[PDB]
Amino acid sequence: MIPGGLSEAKPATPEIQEIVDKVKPQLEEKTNETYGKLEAVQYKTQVVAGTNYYIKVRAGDNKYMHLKVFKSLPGQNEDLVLTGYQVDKNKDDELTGF
Amino acid sequence: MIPGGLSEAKPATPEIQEIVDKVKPQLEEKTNETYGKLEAVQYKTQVVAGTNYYIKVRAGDNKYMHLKVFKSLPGQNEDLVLTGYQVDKNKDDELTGF
Repeated sequence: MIPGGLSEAKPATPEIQEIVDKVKPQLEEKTNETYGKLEAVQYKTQVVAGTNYYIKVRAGDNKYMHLKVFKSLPGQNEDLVLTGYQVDKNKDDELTGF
Repeated sequence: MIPGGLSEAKPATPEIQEIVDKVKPQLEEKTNETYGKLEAVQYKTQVVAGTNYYIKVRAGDNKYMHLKVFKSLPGQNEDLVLTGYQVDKNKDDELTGF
């Protein structure tokens, strides 16, 4: 529906305490100051989306094609670009990040 | 709310037939192979995801720091890049478009 939404805010995780532990040297140079005790507090997560397109197409009873087109901006059909494409495999071929 | 996965399979939309019609010459040039008639059949859509992070973590002497870290691919410690940070402000500072 809506790409780019914040997840639940967790008050501290083992990964969040690891993020501060990696960011303390870079933050210390940019702040001109030493931070005291670094303890995990509360993080959220935003997921960005894009749109990849996978098509099944009938060549005759002997052949059947898959197609793969990347799109960026909606409202322009000419922005469709072929980035992947599968062969003569049947309609039984499931379109699965091929 | 919803897991990733391909969208609904439409058995030959007017967009599906237009995508294969435009990719019929490009498929035959890239494979060097001649295909008979390509008619629309069933396509599915594909959702890519990217993950930005918004963290709070109290590293002050008496203070609280809050920073967001953008990452590309998971399983890489060098992929975790600090792009945005907050200082000595408390848990009241919400990580918002940042």
